[PDB]
Amino acid sequence: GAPATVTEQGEDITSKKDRGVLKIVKRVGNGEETPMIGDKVYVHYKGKLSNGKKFDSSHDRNEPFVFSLGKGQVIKAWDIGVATMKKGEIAHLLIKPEYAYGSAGSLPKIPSNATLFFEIELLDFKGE
Ligand SMILES: COc1cc2cc(OC)c1OC[C@H](O)[C@@H](O)CCOC(=O)[C@@H]1CCCCN1C(=O)[C@H]2C1CCCCC1
Repeated sequence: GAPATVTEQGEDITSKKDRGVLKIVKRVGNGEETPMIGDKVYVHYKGKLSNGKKFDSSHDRNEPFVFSLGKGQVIKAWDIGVATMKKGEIAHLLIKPEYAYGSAGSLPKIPSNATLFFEIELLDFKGE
């Protein structure tokens, strides 16, 4: 499946190279620009727990997920992984707990020490 493909062929995009955030680009975007910290970012996403017990998509809310990059409003792995994307790009991220909800989890939504998977599409980003 998609998460196993990410384990085996995905790029380690963490600074510490501890494989905590792995990425495959699944649809290439356009332009050279990727978002800077502080930029307003609009995405669609699907996500799941590696235990298969919970799934979440922006399309449920019928509308883009909007957030300010690097402003600690999402998990570390998103600040790291969305910053690497181009406008129009679809990527797959597989994320160890240290870059998500940690040992404590976000009980009981996110269990303790959960690995997470997302499919993210970067729709647009604007200057603060
Ligand atoms: C722990 O709580 C949540 C987790 C997620 C979705 C939630 O609501 C839509 C949610 O509760 C509201 C909270 O406001 C979130 O924003 C926290 C930040 O969320 C993120 O940082 C990450 C990345 C941005 C998209 C949402 N995502 C999540 O962790 C989802 C998870 C994904 C795994 C499967 C369960 C939902």
